[PDB]
Amino acid sequence: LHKEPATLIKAIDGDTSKLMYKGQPMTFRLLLVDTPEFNEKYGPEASAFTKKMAENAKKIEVEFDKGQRTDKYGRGLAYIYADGKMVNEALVRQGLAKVAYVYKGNNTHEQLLRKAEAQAKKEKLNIWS
Ligand SMILES: Cc1cn([C@H]2C[C@H](OP(=O)(O)O)[C@@H](COP(=O)(O)O)O2)c(=O)[nH]c1=O
Ligand SMILES: [Ca+2]
Repeated sequence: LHKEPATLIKAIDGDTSKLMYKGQPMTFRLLLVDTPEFNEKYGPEASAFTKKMAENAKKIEVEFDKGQRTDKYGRGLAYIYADGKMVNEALVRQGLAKVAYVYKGNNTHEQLLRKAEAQAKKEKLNIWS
């Protein structure tokens, strides 16, 4: 997999953000994770965490997996990095997302994220509390 450039346009919620990619606006949905909706418990915390991580980053990068790059809603599906730190992983490690939506052929970082979820759960963090 390869990291490609993007810039933040606007935060949206815990697991979606609006980025400019190849000079086009796109909503990106983070691969392999599920955050609570804003209206749900920890939903506000997950939105805040993703907004802060993206807005503070000097460098945002998109990394597509091997399989589908856009979902049925036209959202880009990717791993998103902020100054080299994967936002998908960081949410799960903090207990602000669960590993979820693991489809065959877009699951390169599944085991990395499951390890982070196990550690968040052992710490009883947030969703696991
Ligand atoms: C994360 C992800 C979601 N989706 C679709 C599945 C779900 O369909 P439904 O909308 O029919 O439930 C929806 C979940 O996204 P959200 O969690 O953003 O709502 O996004 C994919 O198709 N591929 C993916 O990799
Ligand atoms: Ca969600």
